[PDB]
Amino acid sequence: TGTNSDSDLDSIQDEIKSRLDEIDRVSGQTQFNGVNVLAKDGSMKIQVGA
Amino acid sequence: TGTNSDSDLDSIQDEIKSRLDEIDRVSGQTQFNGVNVLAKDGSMKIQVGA
Repeated sequence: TGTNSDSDLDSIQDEIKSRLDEIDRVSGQTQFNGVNVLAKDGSMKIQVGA
Repeated sequence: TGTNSDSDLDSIQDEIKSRLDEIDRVSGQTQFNGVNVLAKDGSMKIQVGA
């Protein structure tokens, strides 16, 4: 919306930056049993047939 | 507005001085569990992860 002032648009920008940093952090930090899941493009393989 | 007399400016100055002193007070004081939160410019660090 074009009605808000830039002084208040800056706060929305800071909130957006904070949420983007959270996206980065949760993408980089979460790992299951010593192996990451969102930091690589590799494919897992689950032996299910003996 | 300039309609106020100097005597009234003295009273309003006393009031704003008291307000500023209270601001300094609440600034220096108001710790949380032994550690102050508004007297030091550093960054507090908290971890979430194993």
